[PDB]
Amino acid sequence: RKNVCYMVLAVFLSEQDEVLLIQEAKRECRGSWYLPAGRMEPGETIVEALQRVVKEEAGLHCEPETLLSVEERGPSWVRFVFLARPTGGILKTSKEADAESLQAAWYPRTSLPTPLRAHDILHLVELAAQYRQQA
Ligand SMILES: [Mg+2]
Ligand SMILES: [Mg+2]
Ligand SMILES: [Mg+2]
Ligand code: NA
Ligand code: NA
Ligand code: NA
Ligand code: NA
Repeated sequence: RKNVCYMVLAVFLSEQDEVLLIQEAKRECRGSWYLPAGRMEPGETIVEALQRVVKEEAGLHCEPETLLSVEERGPSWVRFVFLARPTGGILKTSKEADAESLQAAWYPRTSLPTPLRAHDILHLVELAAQYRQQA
């Protein structure tokens, strides 16, 4: 009966203006960088999906701070973009590379790694930055 695909994405922006990025393992974009992101699974809530994607791709525990945006990528494709804060876990290094990601790392918002999986994350980091400024 499902007719829509919910996706989740996490923006972490530290006090030092660094963003948490993950390095993709998927063949089509292997070695490229992106935000922690993934499709919701049957049985979980959107916040549970956020936490799972962050754990799997970056190794960290987290909590959502706010919903920064909801995007209608298509009539049946919706992406929820959260500002998130780390609450524990261990940052995933390349020692732990697997199918979910090759590693995760923090980069200055203004000095991002390359190549990026997609550039749609630029705007998202700016959203976080503005939110943090407004708050
Ligand atoms: Mg992030
Ligand atoms: Mg860390
Ligand atoms: Mg305001
Ligand atoms: Na939860
Ligand atoms: Na925790
Ligand atoms: Na792009
Ligand atoms: Na993409």
